[PDB]
Amino acid sequence: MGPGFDFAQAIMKKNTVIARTEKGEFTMLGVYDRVAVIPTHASVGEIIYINDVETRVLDACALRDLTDTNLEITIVKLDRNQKFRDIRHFLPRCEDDYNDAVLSVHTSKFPNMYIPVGQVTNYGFLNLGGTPTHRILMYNFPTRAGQCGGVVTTTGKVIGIHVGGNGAQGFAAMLLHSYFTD
Ligand SMILES: COC(=O)[C@@H]1CC[C@H](C)N1C(C)=O
Repeated sequence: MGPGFDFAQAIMKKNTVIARTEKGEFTMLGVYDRVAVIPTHASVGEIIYINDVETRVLDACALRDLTDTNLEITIVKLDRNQKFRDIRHFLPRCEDDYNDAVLSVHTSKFPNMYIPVGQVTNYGFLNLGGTPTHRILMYNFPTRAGQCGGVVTTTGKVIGIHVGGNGAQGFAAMLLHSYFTD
């Protein structure tokens, strides 16, 4: 409907796949080469389905900060025959607050879904399903089951992936440029 949705759509059309694990179907953001991200609660194994195709996982790393606190981001390298468009230049370098964000989801349950979530707070610490978690972003939208792995963007930045909610607020794990230096 406007330039926020324009940037979100451009990321969804080229940089997402549908990932299926034993824990469900997730929006999965491709970042560069064969490297993608997914919420750590997806429990990625040796094999994952990518757009309903059996795919070997070459590497998977559940990120934690230097205090050994969960960040809820798993970086996956996929044995896929095709690279993602490199979007690392759209990742923030530092923890920050944002205005006017969009959460975008693409699964069998929610195809081509875009939600204007508004203001995003650097929330920091969250007890996420009983797990102490750092670098959480918060937005005042009642997100539901099905949206995990959804991409959070502003105009010109990819800032996080949706990892949970409490019925009134939604929560995303930050994406930082320093996670994807090669
Ligand atoms: C992921 O967005 C893109 O590919 C570029 C980045 C700059 C501009 C917003 N844009 C659009 C809407 O085509």
